[PDB]
Amino acid sequence: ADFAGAMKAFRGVVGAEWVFGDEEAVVPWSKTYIPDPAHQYKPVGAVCPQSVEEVQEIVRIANTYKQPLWTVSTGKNMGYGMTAPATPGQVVLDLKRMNRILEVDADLGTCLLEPGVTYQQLKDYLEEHKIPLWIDVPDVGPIASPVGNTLDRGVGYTPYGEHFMFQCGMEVCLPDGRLMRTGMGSIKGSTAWQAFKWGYGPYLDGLFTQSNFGIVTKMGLWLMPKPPVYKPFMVRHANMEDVPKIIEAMRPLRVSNLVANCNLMMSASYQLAMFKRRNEIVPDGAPLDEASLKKAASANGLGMWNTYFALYGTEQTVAGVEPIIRATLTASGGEVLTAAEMEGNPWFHHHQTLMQGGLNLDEVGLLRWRGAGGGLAWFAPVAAARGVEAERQTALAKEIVEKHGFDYTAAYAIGWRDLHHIIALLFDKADPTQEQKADACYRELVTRFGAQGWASYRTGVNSMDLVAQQYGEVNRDFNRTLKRAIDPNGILSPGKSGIHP
Amino acid sequence: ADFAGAMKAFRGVVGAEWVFGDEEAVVPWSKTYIPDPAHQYKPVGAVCPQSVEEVQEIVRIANTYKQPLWTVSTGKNMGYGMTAPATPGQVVLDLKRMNRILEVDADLGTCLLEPGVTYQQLKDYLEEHKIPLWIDVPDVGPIASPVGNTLDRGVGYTPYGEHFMFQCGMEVCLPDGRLMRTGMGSIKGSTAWQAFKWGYGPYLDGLFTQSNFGIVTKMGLWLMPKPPVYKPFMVRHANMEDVPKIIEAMRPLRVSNLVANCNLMMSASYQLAMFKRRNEIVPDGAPLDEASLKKAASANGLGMWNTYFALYGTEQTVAGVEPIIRATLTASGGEVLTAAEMEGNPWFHHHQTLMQGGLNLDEVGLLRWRGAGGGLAWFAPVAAARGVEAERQTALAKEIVEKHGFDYTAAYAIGWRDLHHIIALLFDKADPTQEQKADACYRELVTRFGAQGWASYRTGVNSMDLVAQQYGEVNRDFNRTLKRAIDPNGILSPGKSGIHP
Ligand SMILES: Cc1cc2nc3c(=O)[nH]c(=O)nc-3n(C[C@H](O)[C@H](O)[C@H](O)COP(=O)(O)OP(=O)(O)OC[C@H]3O[C@@H](n4cnc5c(N)ncnc54)[C@H](O)[C@@H]3O)c2cc1C
Ligand SMILES: Cc1cc2nc3c(=O)[nH]c(=O)nc-3n(C[C@H](O)[C@H](O)[C@H](O)COP(=O)(O)OP(=O)(O)OC[C@H]3O[C@@H](n4cnc5c(N)ncnc54)[C@H](O)[C@@H]3O)c2cc1C
Ligand SMILES: COc1cc(C=O)ccc1O
Ligand SMILES: COc1cc(C=O)ccc1O
Repeated sequence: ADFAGAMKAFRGVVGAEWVFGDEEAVVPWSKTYIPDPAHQYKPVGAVCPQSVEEVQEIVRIANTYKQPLWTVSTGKNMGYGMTAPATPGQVVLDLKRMNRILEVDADLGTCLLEPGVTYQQLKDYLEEHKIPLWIDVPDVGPIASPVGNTLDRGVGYTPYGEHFMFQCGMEVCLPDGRLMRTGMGSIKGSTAWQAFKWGYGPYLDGLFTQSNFGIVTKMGLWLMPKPPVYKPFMVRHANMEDVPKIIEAMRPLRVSNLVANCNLMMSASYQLAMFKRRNEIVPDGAPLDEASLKKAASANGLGMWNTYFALYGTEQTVAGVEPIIRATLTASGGEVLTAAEMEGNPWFHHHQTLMQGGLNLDEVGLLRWRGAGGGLAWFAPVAAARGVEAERQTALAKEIVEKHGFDYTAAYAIGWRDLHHIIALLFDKADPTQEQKADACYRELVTRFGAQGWASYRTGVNSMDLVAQQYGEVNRDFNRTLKRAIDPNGILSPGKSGIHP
Repeated sequence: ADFAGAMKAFRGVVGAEWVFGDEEAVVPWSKTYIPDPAHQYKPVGAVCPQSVEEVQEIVRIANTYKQPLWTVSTGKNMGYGMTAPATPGQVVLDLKRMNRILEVDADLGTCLLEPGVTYQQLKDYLEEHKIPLWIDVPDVGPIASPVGNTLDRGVGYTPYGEHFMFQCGMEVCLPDGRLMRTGMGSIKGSTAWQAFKWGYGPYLDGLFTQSNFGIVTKMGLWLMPKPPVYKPFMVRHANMEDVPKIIEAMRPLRVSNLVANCNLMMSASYQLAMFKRRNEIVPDGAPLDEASLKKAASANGLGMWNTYFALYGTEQTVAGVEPIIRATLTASGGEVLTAAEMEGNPWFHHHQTLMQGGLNLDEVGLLRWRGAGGGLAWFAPVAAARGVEAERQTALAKEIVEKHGFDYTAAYAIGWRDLHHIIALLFDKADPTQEQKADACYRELVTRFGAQGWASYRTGVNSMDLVAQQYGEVNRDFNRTLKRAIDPNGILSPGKSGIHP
C-alpha cells in the first residue's frame, strides 16, 4: 500500500476536510466494544464522500495505490466491530454523507435509498409526507442504516423483520470502479427495479451481503403498508427451564404464519441489563443466580423469559387467530398479556415500539453492566426452530460464559423455521484482564458450538476468521476464488467474513 | 472437445446402457417446441447417472476431455428448449435417475430432494405418509421437477408460489468435481440446513439459479402446512380492455397480503387454446377477433380475462378478508365466483387444483392450436404491478404477434409487487415458413420490449443471448468474469443465460 499517495489523491476527490489521515484524526472511527487485547482492530484513515462519482474515483485511486478500503454506511455495528477493519492498514470508506432518499413509491410500497439514509430519516420522511407505510427497525439507538443493516442481513420485529428478504434491486460500485445495477435496474429507465427481485440469469444481490465484493451505492427496499389495527402482546414464562416449551409453542404458529413478525424471546438477565447495572442485582463476585434474577424480574413484572409478538390487520383478522395463539401459548405455561395489562411497563413499551417499526429513545444500558462497562460482543449462533436445540444451546452457552466469569444474557429472535440465538457477552473492557478473559470466552463459544454443529449468522471483526473456520473448507476456497476474480488488487474490505485476497 | 474419449469414459462410470452417443440414440433428448429454422439447438449425446459420486466422476472426465455438459433435472422445460443445449456440441447431463426424497420434516415443514424427484412423486410421498403439507406446482403435465423448476426460478399458484423464495440449502457439484453445501449445510451434521437460508458470508444459492456455475445435486425446499380451509375463487372481467383495472384492483390486495397466492390472470384466447383448436373458433386466415372470442368465452362461462385466487386458513380468517376482496374486485367490473357457481366448468376445476398444489392430469392442448401445431415459445417479460404497464405491454405484444400473423394468447402471473407477463407464441412448427415467421416475431418481441424498458424473467435457449443483450453490458461482463473463474474449462452448459466461456 502507498498510504500517503492514496490519501493525497483522496483529498483531491472529496476535499481535504473529508479525509482523516493520521492517528489523532481517525480517533472518531477507532472505538469498539468487542475485546481486542492486542489493539489490532483499528483503521489508519477515513474518507467521507458525498456522491457515487466520488466513490468511483476513490476506488480507482485505491487500485492504483493498492490501499484497501473498509466500507460502512453509518458504521453503528455495535458489538460487531463498529468501524474497525478486520485487517491492519485499511482506510474506512464512510458513506454517511450519501444520505439521499431517492424514491418512495406509496402504491407499490417500496423505496430506493443511499447508504447514509438513517432509519430516523426514513421514518420522518414517511410521516412528513403522510405516506401510510412502515419501516422495520433493529433494536438500536438513534443512528443506524437500512442499507448497512440489510447488507449484514440484520433483523427487526415486524412481518418485514428478515431484512434481506425485503431488499429489491441495488447499485454496486465494483472493485474496478464500474457501476452495476442488479435485478431489472440495468435496463435503461426500467420502472421495475423495486418490483421484481431476481432479474435474468444468476441472482447476484446476495454476493454483496456479508461480503467484500462490492460497494453498495443504492438499495431498494420493500415497505409494509400500515395496518388498520396493530395489537402487541407479551408472553411471560416463569422458569429458566421453559426454553424448549416456548420454542415448541411458537414454532407451529410461525410455520403456519398465524404470527408473522420476528419474535424476541428475551432472558430476564438481558432485560434487567438494559436498565440496571449488575451490582443492583447481585454483589460483584457472586454468580447471577436464578433466585435473585427471578425476584428482580418479578418485581418488574417480568418472567424468566418474556416473548414479544404482534398481530396486524383488522379487528376481524386479529380475532381470527388470537384465540388459537392464546390457547397454544397458555398450554406451554405462558401468560399472554396486552397493553392494558402492562401499563407503565418499560419493557412492554420497548417492544410495542419495535413491533410497529417505531424509533426507541436512545440509551444503550447494556454497555454499563459489569464494573466500568464498555465490553460487548455478540455471539449469534443459528438453530432450527426446535425446543431441544434451544435447550442445548442455552445450556452450553451458560456453561461457557460462567466458566470464564461472565453471565448469560441472551435473546432468541424466532424466525419462520429458524432461531437467531443472540448472546451478549458483557464485560468490563477498561479492565485489561477482563478484556483478555472475554476474548478467551468468545473463542471457546465459537469453537465448542462448532463442534456440536452450530455456527453464527453474523459475527464481529475479531472473530470473522474463526467463524469462517466452522464452515466448510470448500466454501472458504470458493469465496476466495470469487474474491480474487472480482477484486484482483484486494482493495475492498480484506478479511470481511474471513475472506482474504 | 474430444467427444469419443469422453463418451467412452462415461460408459465406464454409469454403464454403456446409460450413455447415448450418436444421432439416433440422442433422439429422445432432441425434440423442441421453440422455433429453430437452422436446426442448431440439439445435443450430441446424453448421460444418465444415478448417484452424486457418478456426477462427480463425469465432471472430472468432462474437464479432461473438454466436453461440455448441459445439466437438466427432468428436462421438461417446454417452450424454453426442453433438453436442447444453447450452443452446439454439448452432452445432456440428465439427472432423472437421481430421484431420491432424502428428508421430509413434518414439524418444520421442509424437505430435501434430489433433482430427479418429480412433483407427482413428492405429492404421493406426502399423501402416503399422511403428512399434512402441500406442494406448490407449476401448470405442467405429469412430469416436472421441484429442483429443475426452482433453479429456473419458476412459479406456482399457492402462497408458496414464488419458488426460489422457499428454497433453503443446496448441494452443488462445482466445475472441478468438488461438492459444496450452501447455508448451514457445510457444518458437519448441521440440523439447520433447511431452517436458515443465508448462512455466513456471501449468499451463494442465487449463483446457481438460471446459471451455469454448478450442478445442483441436492436442494432443500420449504412446504406449506395444509390449511383447515381452502377456498378458491374466479374473477370474471367482460372486456379485453379491462387489463389495467384488474391489475389496479389486485395490487393493493397483494401488497397488503389479503391475497397471498400467485394469481393467474388468464386471457380468453389462452383459455380456449387449452381445450380447443383455433379453427373451432375462427377460420384459418381470419384474425382472432374480439367478438368471436367473447362469444366463445361466454358460451363457456368465461370473461375476456379470468383471474384466479384463493384464501387459506379457517372459516373465520377467510371471512375476515373476503368482503373487502369482493368489494375491491366488484368495483373494478369483476364478477367474483366460487365453486358452487362454477360446477362443471373445466377452467375453474383446473385452477382450483393448481391453487391447492394439486396435479392436473391432462395433455397440453396448447400444442395443437394452429395448423399441425407443435410450436410454442414463451415470451415472459416482467412488469411492475401497475395497470398502465400491463395495458401497454398487452398492446405492444398484440401489435407484434398480429403483424407476424400470430395470435395474442397470454396470462399475467400476479406477484407481490411484480407481474410475470406470460405470452405463448403458438405456431405450426411443421410448416417451415411458419417456423421462420415465429422466429422473426420472437426477435421483434424481445427487441421492441427492451426498447421500452421491459425484459424477460426467463427465456428459451434460442433467445438467451438476445435477452442478455437487453440487460447491462457490465452485468454481462461480470457474469463472464465469474464463469471463467468458477469453470475455467467452460464445461458447464455454455450459453445458458447468454453466459459464454
Ligand atoms: C443493544 C443493541 C441492540 C441491537 N439490536 C439489533 C437488532 O435488533 N437487529 C440487528 O440486526 N442488529 C442489532 N444490533 C446490531 C447493530 O447495531 C445493528 O445491526 C446496526 O443496524 C448496524 O449498524 P449500521 O446500520 O450503521 O450498519 P453499518 O455498520 O454501516 O454496516 C454493517 C456492515 O455492512 C457492510 N457495509 C455497510 N454499508 C456497506 C456498503 N454501502 N457497501 C458494502 N458493504 C457495506 C460492512 O461490512 C459493515 O460493517 C444491535 C446492537 C446493539 C448494541
Ligand atoms: C402449458 C405449459 C404450462 C407451464 N406452466 C408453467 C408454470 O405455471 N410455471 C412455471 O414455472 N413453468 C411453467 N411451464 C414451463 C416448464 O414446463 C416448467 O417450468 C417445468 O417445471 C420445467 O421443467 P423441469 O421441471 O423438468 O425442469 P428442468 O428442465 O429439468 O430444468 C430447467 C433448467 O434448470 C437448469 N437445471 C435443471 N436442473 C439442474 C441442476 N440439477 N443443476 C443445474 N442446473 C439445472 C437447466 O438450465 C434446465 O434447463 C409451463 C409449460 C407449459 C408447456
Ligand atoms: C437478531 O439479530 C440481533 C439482535 C440483537 C438484539 O436484539 C443484536 C444483534 C443481532 O445480530
Ligand atoms: C409464471 O411462469 C410461467 C407460467 C406459464 C404458464 O402458466 C408458463 C411459463 C412460465 O414461465
